[PDB]
Amino acid sequence: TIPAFFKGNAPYIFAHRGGMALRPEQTQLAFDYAKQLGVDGFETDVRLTKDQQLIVFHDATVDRTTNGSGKVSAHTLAELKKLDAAYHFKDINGLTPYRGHAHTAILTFDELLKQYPDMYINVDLKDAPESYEGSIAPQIMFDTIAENQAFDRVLVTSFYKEQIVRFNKIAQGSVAIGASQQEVTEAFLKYHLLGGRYYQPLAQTFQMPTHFKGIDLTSSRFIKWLNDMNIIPGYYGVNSINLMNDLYQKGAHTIVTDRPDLAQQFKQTIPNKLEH
Ligand SMILES: O=P([O-])(O)O
Ligand SMILES: O=P([O-])(O)O
Ligand SMILES: [Cl-]
Repeated sequence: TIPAFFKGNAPYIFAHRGGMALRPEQTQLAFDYAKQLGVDGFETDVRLTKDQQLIVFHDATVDRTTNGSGKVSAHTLAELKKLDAAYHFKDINGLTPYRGHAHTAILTFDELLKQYPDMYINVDLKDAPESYEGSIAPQIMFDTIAENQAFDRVLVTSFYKEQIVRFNKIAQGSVAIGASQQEVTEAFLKYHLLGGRYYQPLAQTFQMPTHFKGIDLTSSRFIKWLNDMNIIPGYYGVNSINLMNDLYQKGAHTIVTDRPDLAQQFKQTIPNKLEH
């Protein structure tokens, strides 16, 4: 029943929102470029539309990344598909080189799965649990994974524990899920009480920044401790090749980067036989 999300013996390199430092976030321009640069998959976010479709999108509103305004939840997919989601992407010249160009439209999560069937998906359920969108997004996420037979290549997580809990109740463990902040806290407590003999029953992925408020989270013993706890350590915001190799060597299993160019460099360094 447990999905074989992790295959081979190499950590997965994910492009942050498709590689948002180099191309307009969440667009085909970004996903195509990151895939060409050799990433193993895409980290991304989903928001629910007025007509209850999951789009690949970060903010609650379209203002920051498009020429439109207002909540995703107040727009139909049809209305959202008319927008230019590269409208505000600026290069270091200050130009907006992709505004008005092809392949700049908002993607649905369904067409992300169909269009990139070889990519692993690391997806964040963004709508809040107390919102209407949050109450139905986990089911629609599962329905989307199921109709595309993508159970073994999608990792579903959320900032909100209740969204993970809602999704996992529907998926019944058939899709890999992220470890919530509260779940890891409970794990540290059970560890201290029971001694080193404790370990989480089901392996879940705990994605961390490499640092928080001056605290370095990349210690070799911490990563080993989490692996000992049956917690899958992962990191985001990894934007140097030395840090990528360091986390690979220490036992991290997922790595989200804003610079998908590093993926190609990382993979030429590892043997081909470690990949599946
Ligand atoms: O997709 P993120 O930026 O919320 O991690
Ligand atoms: O605002 P986020 O990207 O930290 O969720
Ligand atoms: Cl609009």
